[PDB]
Amino acid sequence: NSSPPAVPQSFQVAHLHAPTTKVPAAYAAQGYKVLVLNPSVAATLGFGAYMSKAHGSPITYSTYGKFLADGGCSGGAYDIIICDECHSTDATSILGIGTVLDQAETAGARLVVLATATPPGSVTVSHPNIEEVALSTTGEIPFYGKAIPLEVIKGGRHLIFCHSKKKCDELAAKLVALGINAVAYYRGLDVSVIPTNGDVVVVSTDALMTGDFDSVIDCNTCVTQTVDFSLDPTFTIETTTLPQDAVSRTQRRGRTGRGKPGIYRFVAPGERPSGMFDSSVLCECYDAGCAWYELMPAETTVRLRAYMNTPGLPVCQDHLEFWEGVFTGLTHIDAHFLSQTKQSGENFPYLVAYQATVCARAQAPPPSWDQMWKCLIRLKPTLHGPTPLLYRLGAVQNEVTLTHPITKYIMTCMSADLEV
Amino acid sequence: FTDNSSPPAVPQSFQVAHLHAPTGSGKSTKVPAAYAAQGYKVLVLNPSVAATLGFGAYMSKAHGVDPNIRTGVRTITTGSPITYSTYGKFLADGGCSGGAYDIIICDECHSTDATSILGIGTVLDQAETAGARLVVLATATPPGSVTVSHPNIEEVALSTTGEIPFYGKAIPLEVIKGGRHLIFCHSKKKCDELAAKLVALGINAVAYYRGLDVSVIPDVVVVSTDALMTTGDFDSVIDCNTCVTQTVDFSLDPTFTIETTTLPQDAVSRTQRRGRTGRGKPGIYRFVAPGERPSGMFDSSVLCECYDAGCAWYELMPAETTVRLRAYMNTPGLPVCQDHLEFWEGVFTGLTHIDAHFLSQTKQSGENFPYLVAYQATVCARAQAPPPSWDQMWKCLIRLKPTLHGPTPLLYRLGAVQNEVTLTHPITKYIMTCMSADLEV
Ligand SMILES: C#Cc1cccc(Cn2cc(CC(=O)O)c3ccccc32)c1
Ligand SMILES: [Ca+2]
Ligand SMILES: [Ca+2]
Repeated sequence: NSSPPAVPQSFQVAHLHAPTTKVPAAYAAQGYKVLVLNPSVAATLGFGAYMSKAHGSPITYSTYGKFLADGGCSGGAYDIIICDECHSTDATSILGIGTVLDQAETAGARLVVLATATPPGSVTVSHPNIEEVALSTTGEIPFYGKAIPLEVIKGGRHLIFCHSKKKCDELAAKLVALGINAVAYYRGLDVSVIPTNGDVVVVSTDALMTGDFDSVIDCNTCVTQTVDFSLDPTFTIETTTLPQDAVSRTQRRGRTGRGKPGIYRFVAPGERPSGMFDSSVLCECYDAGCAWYELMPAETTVRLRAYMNTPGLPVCQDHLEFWEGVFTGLTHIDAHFLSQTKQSGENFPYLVAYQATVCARAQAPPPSWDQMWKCLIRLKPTLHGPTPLLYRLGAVQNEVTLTHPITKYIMTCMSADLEV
Repeated sequence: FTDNSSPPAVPQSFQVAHLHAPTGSGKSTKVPAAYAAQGYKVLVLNPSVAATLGFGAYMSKAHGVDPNIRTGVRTITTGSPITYSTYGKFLADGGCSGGAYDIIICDECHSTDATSILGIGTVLDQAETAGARLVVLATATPPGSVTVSHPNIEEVALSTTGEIPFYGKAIPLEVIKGGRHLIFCHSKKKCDELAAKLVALGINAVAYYRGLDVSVIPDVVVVSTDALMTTGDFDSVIDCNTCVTQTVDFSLDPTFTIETTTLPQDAVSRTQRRGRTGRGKPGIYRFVAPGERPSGMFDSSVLCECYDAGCAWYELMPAETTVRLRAYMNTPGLPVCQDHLEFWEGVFTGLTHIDAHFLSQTKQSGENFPYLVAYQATVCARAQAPPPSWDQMWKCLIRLKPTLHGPTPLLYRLGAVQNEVTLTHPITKYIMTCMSADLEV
């Protein structure tokens, strides 16, 4: 829907399909208490005040993460809850939105607005300020099957997106050897980008989020987390390289043509339509419900079910029964290990710590000694033998045994809860 | 590349045009007729054999125009300026033969079966050289499309309250007897669980999947997969909203696996299942899930199939297939996939000296990857080793008795593997090297 919903007389959930702050102000004029939720409340530009800044109330600005950590809706705090950027498919956004949908009516809200500039099926649209030119096979620098001519990046400031750190390092090196002032950027860095202007080409992943560029060169692919039901013995959380989607393409292209005209150069003309996410995100939600939010798996199900019963939101395979059953069987986790995996910012702190629990309780070693398995560096009492492998969270370098009862439990959940 | 809601005028020099229009608006009939009327010769390409034959028959009856009809099974030549062909038959004919057509309409250009992708890629690569003035990429559902409401169809979410356990939800008995009803499941099997557990009921209901053809009453409830094509009166449709699709897994055990996966349905699927009601008589649509994948992506396994058919049916060197597929991928406004052209070209280029007779058989069998099947069977026979299983797939080896000594030299996984295997065959190692060479991160 193109325009802001009128407040209904009984509770309803509406959609606001915006174009690319004013809408909350309106409801607040009508005397309504408004909660706005975003992934983050830092300024969109990356520069500016926080959205939560006072004197700029009947309008509260928070995040899905804080909302979840606060425990959801309070029993009568708001009339209207705005779930902004409701296309976001990170775990926190999905669980937080699911929670709003499940709780808002009971907490006495009259309206939930699911707002986004990018609803399901959206595609990138032409930008008036940005000329788009396909890469050809001609040029000195090989780039994902096409080529970059040295001329279009010699002099000026340019941004090149690659899908991985390695390709970034690799590409930067070839440019440096041809005289280009090339800086590689990825997570684990900052500052190395020459701000003074002066010629540069930044070769980056999507870690970058401030200065401005004459052109953007896009590989048009991105790395994503996926779950594989691989039966070796159970499932695997891994990464796939996929074609980018419309938000990614729009976001990357958007680093140029701010003010002055810009150029966007691409490897592929197309994108994935926005609007699906992977079952591994569901797994993340249950993990986070158990590790962070003191949510029983069934309480997590209720919130996620509310999500999936709601039309116009990103879609995913219905694996709630499966994942709820998996985490239900993961009992007697070692509390110390969980603290440690939480503390270190592991992706699946509950799963990592639970695998650790099973290792230590059977005095067996981790699937590896990658720093994921850090909490177990009691390496010598442990070292003895095959790993009781529950599931694959990374590459395995130890000998394994597939016979632990938890392993059989998960396999049984797989055969029973996953559709044929 | 130009975007159109109506038939683009024939330009003076070559042009690729996109036609996004309701498919009742005679994309396949009114549009080529209007071009013919202007003096052009027009080729109309469709994925379906039945559709191609059906446009010919509609033009004859409704307009007394007898088009040329070209399909695998059946070829008719009247000399009409209108030709209807399947993409597959178009490819068998060598693609664009010089000077034959002024206008080529790639109808249902959203289609992602192999014949459409290789066929459209071939048109985009060859048309201008062959003297065509215009290529029209025609679909009702371009990339990114979502289902829109149907004026004649009321849509009602299924609740969990009901006598009928249906994909985590419930069908209340009251909404399906009497009247005429169609129910979509995703596999053969649960077309039964639903069917059987349905005359503890009252029925007239029966389950169609692949092997049946027509048992349908024209008071009923039909429970079927997608194989029932778009017949006979329904007051309602009820949709499990999931589908089975083919995918490739780079499983490194030793190489890759062709397998299937259950996914949320996409929009072309939803619209189409829903479409079998509200055909004049207003209909009700009941769904398990309010959501759908937007249309416009396909799996790398379809690329594999293109190269496979290129070698098996169309005598295309893998490098030739690549050129056609590259033209598809370089063209804006089409379904996208992972860029695995180098990898699959590489794979098939290494597969030499296939047993011609094994290939003949897998082709006549209608197996899915006749080339890959016949090739695995080729290396089995030459190593005197048995097939990966004794599935119907491997029946060209059905004079087994000498070729059983030990392990299967496994090149790739096309199904379940029941025999013991070895992983050291040079062709296996070759594929493994191509994986390192051409697949990312
Ligand atoms: C790409 C591709 C591909 C995939 C499967 C089967 C086929 C074979 N195939 C299909 C058709 C379509 C048809 O039967 O008309 C065809 C026509 C002539 C020769 C071969 C034909 C091609
Ligand atoms: Ca798999
Ligand atoms: Ca796998």
